[PDB]
Amino acid sequence: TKWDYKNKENGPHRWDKLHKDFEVCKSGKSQSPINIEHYYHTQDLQFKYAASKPKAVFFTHHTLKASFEPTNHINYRGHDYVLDNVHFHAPMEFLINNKTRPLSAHFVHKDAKGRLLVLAIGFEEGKENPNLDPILEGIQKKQNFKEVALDAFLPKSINYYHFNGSLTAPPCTEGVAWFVIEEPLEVSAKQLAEIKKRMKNSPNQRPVQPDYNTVIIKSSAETR
Amino acid sequence: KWDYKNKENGPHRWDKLHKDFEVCKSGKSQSPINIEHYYHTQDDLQFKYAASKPKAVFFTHHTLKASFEPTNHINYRGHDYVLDNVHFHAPMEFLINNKTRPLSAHFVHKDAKGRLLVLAIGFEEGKENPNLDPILEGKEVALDAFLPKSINYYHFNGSLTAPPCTEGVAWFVIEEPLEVSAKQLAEIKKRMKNSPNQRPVQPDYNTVIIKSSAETR
Ligand SMILES: [Cl-]
Ligand SMILES: [Cl-]
Ligand SMILES: [Zn+2]
Ligand SMILES: [Zn+2]
Repeated sequence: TKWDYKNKENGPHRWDKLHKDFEVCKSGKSQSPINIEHYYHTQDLQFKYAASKPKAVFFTHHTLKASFEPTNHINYRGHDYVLDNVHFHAPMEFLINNKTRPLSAHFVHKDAKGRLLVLAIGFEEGKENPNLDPILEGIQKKQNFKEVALDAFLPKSINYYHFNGSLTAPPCTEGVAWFVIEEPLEVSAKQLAEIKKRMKNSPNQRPVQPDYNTVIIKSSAETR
Repeated sequence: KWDYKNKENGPHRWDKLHKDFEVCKSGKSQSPINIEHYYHTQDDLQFKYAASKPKAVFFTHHTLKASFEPTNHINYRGHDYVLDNVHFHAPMEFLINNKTRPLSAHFVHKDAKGRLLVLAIGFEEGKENPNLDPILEGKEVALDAFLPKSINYYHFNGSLTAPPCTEGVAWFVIEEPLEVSAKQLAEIKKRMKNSPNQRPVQPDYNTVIIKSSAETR
């Protein structure tokens, strides 16, 4: 009974069935991901990202993950959150106005209390991405892992939909603070393809979930 | 049987009372909460309210409740939630920027998908309020008159404030208080048996709250 995104006995349709920890995958009223169609415009969020060497780059639970030493942070409303990892989904899991991207990255953060702030940004096919370099190369070796350009990773000025949701994979824990960033980065078709290859050419995209009038704001901030 | 006392059958122990109530503890979007940080917007709510005779006016589970035939609605984002009842709380369960009110009413709605939309308004002891009377003596209720013409509200995602504490509830909490007379305040509260039915503020996992304005009529 190991969960996956395959439409068989162990898919998303049935995560709630595989363990009793996963019940909130079906019973939960703030589940991710969803379609960002309806939101509110408006006017808080501070980025402390230094280029860092991963403490490890690996395949786990259908995703490609880079973990970090807790030297990086996000500050949202005085509360502080440290970057734990960056992992990937193909295709992108959240949908902005029913538009799909081929890939997205998730910058998971935690506070000392374990509350999560997750940061989602999407990828489209095109220009080669410098910043992917140490991850594609870091995954081939357990290495003195080369640094990732975190401060340079996502746009300086950014527009996002902030809302509360859940983890997008079991155990689908809610209370998660989602910041989904409208502007996609580009990725080489080769770059994209080996990422897909390295996630075992098998998509790790949870289906959009029942939305119970989720209150979404669209806003702006600066990430440098 | 659940209560609001600081003893053994209370809010800090509601989940323990049944398995269905376990979300009361484990939930990550429980209500009430204190409305302190919020976004501002300049962008959707249509009231189809009518003076309506109550199908029943009764006390259930610590509250004063008036139920209705499914003839009143609220339109939100192209869906229509129908009104089932209004009930009261003393004191007011939700807080706005830390301010407290002696009483509140909740207007409970359901859509086609069963999704909840609940409206809360605060009261302040002042002038005799006409709209309470049809309830208090129990008369049609002037739903059309009950709420201010123009409202500033807070909107967010929470839950029922009483067992089973279900989530996915679309709260609209109106800043502008209505008035109530002390003769109304005593009588209504004593119909509530001088047991304050106000659930304590729950943990707040960074609830995304918007401030907006609307016309109720
Ligand atoms: Cl995503
Ligand atoms: Cl209230
Ligand atoms: Zn993810
Ligand atoms: Zn209530």
